[PDB]
Amino acid sequence: DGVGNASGDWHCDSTWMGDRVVTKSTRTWVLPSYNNHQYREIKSGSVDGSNANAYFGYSTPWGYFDFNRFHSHWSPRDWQRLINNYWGFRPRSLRVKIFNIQVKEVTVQDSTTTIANNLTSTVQVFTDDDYQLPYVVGNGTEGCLPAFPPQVFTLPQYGYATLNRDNTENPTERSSFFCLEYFPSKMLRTGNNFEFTYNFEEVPFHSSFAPSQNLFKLANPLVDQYLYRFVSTNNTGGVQFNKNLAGRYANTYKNWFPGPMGRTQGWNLGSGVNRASVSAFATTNRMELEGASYQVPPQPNGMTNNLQGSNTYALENTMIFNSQPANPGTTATYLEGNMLITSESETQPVNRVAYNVGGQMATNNQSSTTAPATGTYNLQEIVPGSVWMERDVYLQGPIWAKIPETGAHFHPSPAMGGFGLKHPPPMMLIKNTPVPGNITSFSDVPVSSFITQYSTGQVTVEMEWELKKENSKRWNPEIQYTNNYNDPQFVDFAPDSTGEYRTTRPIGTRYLTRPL
Amino acid sequence: DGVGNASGDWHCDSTWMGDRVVTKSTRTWVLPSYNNHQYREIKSGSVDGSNANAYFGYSTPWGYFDFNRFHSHWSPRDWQRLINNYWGFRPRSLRVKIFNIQVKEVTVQDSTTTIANNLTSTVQVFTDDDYQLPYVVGNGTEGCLPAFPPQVFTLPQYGYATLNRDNTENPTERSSFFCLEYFPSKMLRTGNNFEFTYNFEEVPFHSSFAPSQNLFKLANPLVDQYLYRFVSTNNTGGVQFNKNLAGRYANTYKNWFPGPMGRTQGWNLGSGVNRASVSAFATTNRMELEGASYQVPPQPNGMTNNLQGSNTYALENTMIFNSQPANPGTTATYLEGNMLITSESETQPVNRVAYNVGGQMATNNQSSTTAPATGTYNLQEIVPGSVWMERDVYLQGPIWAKIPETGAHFHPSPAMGGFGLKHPPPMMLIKNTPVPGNITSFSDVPVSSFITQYSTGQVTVEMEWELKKENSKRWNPEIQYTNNYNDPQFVDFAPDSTGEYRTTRPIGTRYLTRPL
Amino acid sequence: DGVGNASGDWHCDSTWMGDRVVTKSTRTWVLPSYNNHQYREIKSGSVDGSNANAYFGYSTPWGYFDFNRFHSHWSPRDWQRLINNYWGFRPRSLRVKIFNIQVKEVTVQDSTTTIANNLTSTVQVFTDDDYQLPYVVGNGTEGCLPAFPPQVFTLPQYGYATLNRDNTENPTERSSFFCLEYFPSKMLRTGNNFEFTYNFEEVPFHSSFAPSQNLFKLANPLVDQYLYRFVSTNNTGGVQFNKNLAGRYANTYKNWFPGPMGRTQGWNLGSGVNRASVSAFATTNRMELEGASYQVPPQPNGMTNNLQGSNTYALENTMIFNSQPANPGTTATYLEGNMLITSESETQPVNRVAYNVGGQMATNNQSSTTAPATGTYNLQEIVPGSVWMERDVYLQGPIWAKIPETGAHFHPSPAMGGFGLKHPPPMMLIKNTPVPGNITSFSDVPVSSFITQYSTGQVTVEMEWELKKENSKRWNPEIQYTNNYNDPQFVDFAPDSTGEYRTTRPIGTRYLTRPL
Repeated sequence: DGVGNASGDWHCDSTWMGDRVVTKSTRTWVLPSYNNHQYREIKSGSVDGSNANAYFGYSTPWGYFDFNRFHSHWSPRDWQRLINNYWGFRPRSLRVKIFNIQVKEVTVQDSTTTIANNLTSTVQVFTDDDYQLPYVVGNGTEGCLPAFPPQVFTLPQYGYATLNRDNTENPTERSSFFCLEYFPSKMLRTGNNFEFTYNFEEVPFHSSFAPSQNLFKLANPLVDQYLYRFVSTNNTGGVQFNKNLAGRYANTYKNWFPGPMGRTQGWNLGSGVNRASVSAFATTNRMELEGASYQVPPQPNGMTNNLQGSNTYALENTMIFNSQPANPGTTATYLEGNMLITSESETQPVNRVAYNVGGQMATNNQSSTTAPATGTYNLQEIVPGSVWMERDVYLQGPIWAKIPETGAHFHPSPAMGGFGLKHPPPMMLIKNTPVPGNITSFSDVPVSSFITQYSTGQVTVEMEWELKKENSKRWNPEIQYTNNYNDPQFVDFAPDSTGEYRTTRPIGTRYLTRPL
Repeated sequence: DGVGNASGDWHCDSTWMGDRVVTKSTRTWVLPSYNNHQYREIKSGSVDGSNANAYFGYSTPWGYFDFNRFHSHWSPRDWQRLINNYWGFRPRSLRVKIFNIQVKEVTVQDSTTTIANNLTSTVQVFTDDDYQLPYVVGNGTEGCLPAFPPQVFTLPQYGYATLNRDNTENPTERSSFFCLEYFPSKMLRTGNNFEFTYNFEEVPFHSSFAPSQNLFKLANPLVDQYLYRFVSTNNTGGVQFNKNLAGRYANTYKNWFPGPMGRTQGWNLGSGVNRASVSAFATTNRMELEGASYQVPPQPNGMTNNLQGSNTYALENTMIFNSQPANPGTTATYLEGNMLITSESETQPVNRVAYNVGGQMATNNQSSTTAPATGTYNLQEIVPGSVWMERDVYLQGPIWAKIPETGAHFHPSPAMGGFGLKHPPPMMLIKNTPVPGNITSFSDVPVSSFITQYSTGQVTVEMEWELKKENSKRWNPEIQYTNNYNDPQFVDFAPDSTGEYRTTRPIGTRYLTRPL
Repeated sequence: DGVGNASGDWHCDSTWMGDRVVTKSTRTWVLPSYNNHQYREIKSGSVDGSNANAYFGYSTPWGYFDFNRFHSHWSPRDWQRLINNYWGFRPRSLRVKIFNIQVKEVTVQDSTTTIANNLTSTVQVFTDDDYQLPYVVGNGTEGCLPAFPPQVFTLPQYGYATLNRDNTENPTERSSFFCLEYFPSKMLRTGNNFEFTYNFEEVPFHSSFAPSQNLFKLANPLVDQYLYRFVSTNNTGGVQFNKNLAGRYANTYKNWFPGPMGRTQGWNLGSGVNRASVSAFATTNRMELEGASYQVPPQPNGMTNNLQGSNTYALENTMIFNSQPANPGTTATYLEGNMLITSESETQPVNRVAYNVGGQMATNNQSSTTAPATGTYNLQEIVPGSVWMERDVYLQGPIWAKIPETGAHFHPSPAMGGFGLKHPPPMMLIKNTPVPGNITSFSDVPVSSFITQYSTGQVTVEMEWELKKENSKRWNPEIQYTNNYNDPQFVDFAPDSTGEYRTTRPIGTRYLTRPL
C-alpha cells in the first residue's frame, strides 16, 4: 500500500504432499534500462564463416523473467528425493509474483556515481498470455532464476529475430515488428505488486525410469518360438528353415523396433584416442532450412550416446553444460574437465546409439548369378511399431518449450528435453518506464535525454507437480543418486571460500528401473 | 502502516503477579550486511596446536537474535527479588517482536561517508520453528541483548560448522549446506513489524535452594541404627561386628549416593600457592570424540568446586565470566581480578568436589597371606540411587539449550546451566535484502556490486516465568543476596563516568535453604 | 473344511500406504518329528576349554516359528525403498497363519523309503502369549523364514537351557522343567488352519539416519563463546585464562557427551597388518556372570567401529554374517571374503570408537612440586547428559528381542540390534502328534514305538510398520543405497545357476542424513 510497507514475503519452501509437490522459489532481480528506453533494429551477416548466423531482428528495452530451468525450483536435495522415488512428474500449476519493487537513480557527477532512489518512478509489467509475441523463453538461453537462492540475477534483455532476406541481414516484406508498449501493461510503483496464475495443460509424465530389460530381448530364454526363420539355401535353389531357439535373440521375430536415428560422430572423452587438430564444423550434422545449413544439436529423440562405461560419446548429440555461469560473449576454449557433459547412457536398451549404424537393408535382388548384398544405413526415421525413450531432463536443464504455430507437427517432444507445451507459461515482460530529463523547450522530435535508472526487487514462482509413484516388485536394491565423493576438497552443490555456488556434475532423472 | 508512524512501543517493564512473572525487555539492534550479501565457505585447520579446532562450515549474510542469557530479561533488582524468595522458576511463554525498522545507505564518496536512508529497502525475517537449521544459539556465544537497556547491540553473524573429514578442514560427503533463503521469510519495510509467540514445554523447575543438610548426615544423631557394620577380624579368621552408633556418620548405612564425578585439577585463587609457569592445556580434562580430543568445560553435573571459604577452585569446572564485553578476537591474558569466577560452593552437601577423589573400591581378594587393599578412583558415573544437584544459573548466564537430535540421551541438563529443551525457542534469523547498483548491461554471472547498507530497529522479548514459592518452617534468618560494599568508589550494576555498565560480581540463585 | 480344499492362499505381497506399510510373506515349512516324540534332558560340560559353555536344559519334540529377521518380511527392493526415504520405522501389528497342513508317513521297508500320507494324523499348534516358557526366539539363532520366498525351510527344534550348578552340567533345585503339552494347543488335521493376531506396544522408531553434524562441533565456527577456559599458569602459582574462539572445537564447552564405551581390540581387514598366529579368546572382552566369564559380542550400544574408509574394525563389536546358510555344527574357518562384516561407520559423529580410549581424567592433585598428570580410561558408562546412537538394523538381522523378567533394567535397546519389547510376539510352538504302532498287549510302560512321520505346510506372516517420513531442507543429494557392481558375474540378491539365493553384502538403514 505504502512505501514503508513490504508488499510480499520471502517464500522459498518446498512441500511434498503425497503424489503432489509445490516448490516455491523466491529470487532477487535487477533490471537495467536496456537500450536507453528505445527500440533498436539489430542485424548481422555471415559471421563465423557461415551464412546461417545472419539474422534480422529487434532488441527491446524490456527485460523478461525466464524461470525455464529445473534448478530454479528444485534444491539438489529435493531433486534427489524426486529422482529416486518417483517414475514420473509433470507440471500442473504455476504462480508468479513480482514484489518489493524499488527503482534507483544513478547520477554520475564529477566522477562520483550517486545511487539515490525516487518513490515516484514506475515499472510496467505485462504477461503475454495470448502468444502474440515471439516466445524466446524455451530455447536454452541464459538469464534465469539461479540455482542458489541468495544469488541476485539480472534480467535478460528481450530481443527476437524475425525473417531475413536471402540469408543476408536485410529484412523481408513478411518480417514483422512487435511493439511491446502496444500491449496493456501494469505500471507498478514501489508499493505495488504483480500476481499471476497459470494452469498447465495435460502433458504426459516424464518417463523417469531406466529400462530394466532390453527391447530385442523381451522373450523368455526358456521356451522357444513357434515361428521359423530363413537360414540358408541348399546346393540347388531351394530354401531351408530353422526354428527360433529360446536363448538366441539375434534371430527371433520382434514386435517392436527402436526409434529414429541419425548417425553422429563419436568422440572419445576421458583417456581418449581422438583425431588430432580438428576443426569439426564442416563434418558435423547439418540440416538445411530454406537457404543456409544449421547445426542441430541435440539430434531428435530416439537415440543415445555413451553405451556403458565407454569413454566414447556423441558430442553432437549430448547436452553439455558448464560448472559456473560465464561472461556474455566469451571465446574461451573449455575442456572435458570444466564442462558438465550429459550422458544418456541408461536409455540404451530402447534407443540405438548415435555413433553407429542402425542396421542394414537389402541392396540387390538375388539370383543364381548374384549373391545377396546388404548395406548399412546411417539414418532411419519413424517406422510403424517404433518405441523409443525421450531425452532425460536434468537439474541444470530446461523445463518446457513452445510448439511452433505451424499447421502440423509430429510427436512434440523437445529435442533439448522437457515438455512440449502448446500454450506455454506466458512470458513476463518488464521494463523501467522512461523518465525525461530537463526539457525546457518544445520540440517535435521525441525525447532522447532520460534520467538513467535501474530497478530491483524480488520475484517468487510457485510450481506444482503431479507425481507418478513407483510401483515395482523388484527384489534387489536399485541404483540411486548418492553424494559419493572420495574425501573432496569441497562440498558439492554448496558454496566455497569466495561464495561461488559450485555444481560439479549433472543430475539425471532415470535412476529407478522398470521392466518393458 | 506508514513511514511516519511508529510500529511499536518501548516495553521494558516487569510485572510480578503471584506465582507468575512477565519480564518485557526492549533493546535496539544494528544489522550490518555481513559477507556483502553472499554465502562463504569458512574452514580452518589445526590452529592453537590442536586438531580439535579444525572445522568446515558456512557463514551466512544473516544475523540472528540471541536473547539466551538471563540478564537480557532480568534487572539486577528483579533478579534479587527472585533469588531470595522463590525455590524455583521455569520459562512458560515467549513473545518476540521486531519493530521500528529503518534501513540506512552509507555512501563513501570523496573520503566522506554519507549515511542517508531509503524508505524502500526491505529486511526479511523468519523463525526456524521446525529446527531444520543448526541451532547455534544455546552454546554460550556473544551477541546477546545487553544487560543494560540503553546499550545498542549489533546482531551476530549466523554461521555454523558442519562435518569435516579426518580432522582436517576438508568437507565430507555427509556434510550438508543449508541455504537460508530456502526458508519462507517475511520482507519488512520501514512500516512493518514481526510478531512471534512461543509456548515452552514442561521442564522441571530450577532447584534454586541450598541444601540445609548433608547427604550422608540424614539420620538423627540421637537414636542409633538397627544395622551392624563389619569392623575387624580377630586373631583367627573370624569376623567381628559393631553397632552403628548415633552421632557417627562415617560408618552408618546410606540410602542415597552423590552424583557423577570426574576429577579435575584444583587451582588456588586469592592468596594462592600454585605451580609456577604453567601451560595447562596438556594436563586438562579431554574427551575424545571420533578423532581429536576436546576440552570439555564445565564437566558434567553432579560435582562442585570451592568447598567453603577455600581459595582452591576447579578452574576447569567453573563458569568464568568477564566484567565487561570484549573485542572479538582478543588474546589478552586476564587475571583473577578482572574475571567473574563462578563458585558452586553451596551444593557441597550433595555433590562431591572436583579436585579430590570420590572414594575407594577394593583392589584384591583377601586371604590369610593377603591384607585387603583399596584404591582411590578419579571418576564415578551414574549409580542407581544417586542424587546430585545441577549447576546454578546466573544473571550473566545462559537460559536454555537444545538437546541434539540423536536417538538417545540421558538426563538432559545442560552442563553450562539452565534448561534442556527438546524444541527450544526458534532462532530468529534476519538479514538485509540486497539492493543492486548500476547494472547497465546483461550478464549471466550474478550481481556482485550491491549498494552497501545496514539497518537498525528495536526488538522486544516478553518472557513468562512460573515460580515455585518458598514454603519453609525455618526459624533463624536465611542468607540472602545483598548490596554489601565497604564504601565503594562506584555503584555496582549501574554505569560510571564514561557510561559503561559495570558488573563486578556474579549472582547465583541458590540463596534460600531447604532440608533434604 | 475338507481334504480336497485349500485352507489358505499364497500371500507374499507388500503394500506401501502412506506412512504405513504391510509386508505379507508366505513360506513353506517342514516339521521333522524331533526326539521321536519325547522329552530329553540335554546337558554339557566345559567344552571348548571354557566352563562358560556348561549348561543344563531340555530338548522338546516341538518345533517353532522364528520369523525374527528382517529379510523374512522385506525383499531387497522393498528394503531399499525403506532405507532411502524414511527416517524411522517400527512394527505395529502382526498376523500369522499356518495353513495347508499335510502330514506324511515315511515307511522304510526292505531298503525302500515309501512316503505315503494319512488324512487322519493331526498337528497341534499353540502360541505362548503369557510368556510362561523360555522365549528362545530373540537371541540370534538359525531356523528362520528364508530371505527368498521359494526356499523351503525346516522348523528349528525347541530347546532351552535352565540353571546349572557350580558351572557344571548338573541341575540345581531352582532349575525348572516346562512341559509344553501342559499348554492348551489346537490339534489341526489336513483341512484346518491356525490364525493369530498381535498388536505391538509403543516402542521408539528406529533412528535410521546418519548424523550430518559432529557432536562436539555443534557451535557455529563464526561467533565465539562467552565462556572462558583455563589455559595455563604463570611463573608464579596464578592461573590464566583465554576466550573460547569460534572455529576451535577442541576446547569449547560442551552440553552433551557421547554414550557408553568399553575398549575392544581393533583388527585390520582388507589389506591389513595384523598380529600373526593369533588364538584370540584369552584376550577378548569377557563379562563374568555368577561363576564363569562370557564373551559378550557385540558390546553394548553407544560405540562404533570402522571410522571412515579404515580397514581397522572392532571384530569383537560388529555383527558378522554369512553369505549363505551353513550346516548345523560346522567348524570351518571362514575368511574376510566369505563373511558379511557389518560396519557401524556412519554413527561416528555421536559414538566413540571401540578400538581407542574415550578420553582422560585427572590422576593427581597438583601443587608446586607435582605437575598435573592424566590417564586414559578404557571404559566409561552412563553419564548424565549423554547421547548416543543405537546399533543399526540390517536386512539379515534380528527384528525384536525380549527384555528379561527381572525387576529392573536400564534403556532396553538390544545390543545385537532392533527393538526391545516387554511382551514380544508370542512363540508359535508346533509339533506332530504321536501315532502309536502295533501295540498288541497292555503294558504300564509308555509307548516308545511310534509311526515315524513328518508334516509340511505353508505359513504366512503379515507385519505392519509405521513410517517416520523424511522432512529435511538439505540442498545437495544424499548418499543412498544403490545396485553398484562393476560388471558382475552374477546378479546380487537373486539366484545363480544352481538356484542358490546369493547375498553378497549387508544392507544398513542409516543412509539419509539429519542435523543434530
